[PDB]
Amino acid sequence: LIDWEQARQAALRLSQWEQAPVDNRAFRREQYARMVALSEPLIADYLGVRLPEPVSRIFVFDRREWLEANIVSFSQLFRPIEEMYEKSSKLLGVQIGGLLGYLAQRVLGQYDLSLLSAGGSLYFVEPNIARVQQQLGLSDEDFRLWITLHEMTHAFEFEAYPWVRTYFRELLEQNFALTPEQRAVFDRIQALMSLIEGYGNHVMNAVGRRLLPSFNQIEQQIAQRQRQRTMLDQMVFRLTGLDLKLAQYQQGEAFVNAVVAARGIQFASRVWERPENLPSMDEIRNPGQWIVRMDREG
Repeated sequence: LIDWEQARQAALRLSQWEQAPVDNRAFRREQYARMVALSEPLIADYLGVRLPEPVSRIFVFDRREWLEANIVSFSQLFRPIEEMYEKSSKLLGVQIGGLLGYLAQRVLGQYDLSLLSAGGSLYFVEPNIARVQQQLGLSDEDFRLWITLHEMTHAFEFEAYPWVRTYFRELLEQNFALTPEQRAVFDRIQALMSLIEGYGNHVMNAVGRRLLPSFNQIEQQIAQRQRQRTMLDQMVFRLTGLDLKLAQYQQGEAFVNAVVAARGIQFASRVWERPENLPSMDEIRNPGQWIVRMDREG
């Protein structure tokens, strides 16, 4: 159905990788290596869980490397559509590859795209990271530590609780089985993505604040880039056949801030015990409902 080699070429060219080579890969690897060595522990302690596999490797990517490493995983997001097609391919490849090449000049790291996030290492696309830092007049050190913290947080959220990816893979299979039925699926995927961001943004405030003097500055400046990441993450879902709609922000963050204010981090950590403990989109809009439901458990 899709010519993936046309797509690959289209992606490589639109990414304009040649114009954004990584400078000083050597000291950047040093920087990230030590920022993760610090990060993992601080996050492990705050969340009371460890990674099944400590982050023992880190990769500093340019746009070309990001593409070479993600194109197969990307195409595979289309398997449900390409099989279902069996039971122009060039022009499709041009469009999908184009969109992917576009993503290559905006992605900053490992967990920017949920469908690609579905262990033992982390990568950073330093070129785009450097361009954002400078366009926002931010601190070299502070922004990259901010990014590392954000990155490690999501690694924990996706890997510290084994059921998360299983449950995420479950939800994907569900959707493809074909209505209030499909909406239930979207509702769940949407609520999971929301909690992952909100809980992740909560850990940022609690661990990143103590270590980033420009923290307030960054959160302010990065605001629009976050709105952007959300739109592109959603775009990837619709492209592959999940015409759902992600939630802005605060929606999932205010949920967590609310309950944490109302009962503490330990209580709020209950959302990580099982898929059933994740709030519905409704509960995210009204945490109270969730707090009550968790109370009735046991």
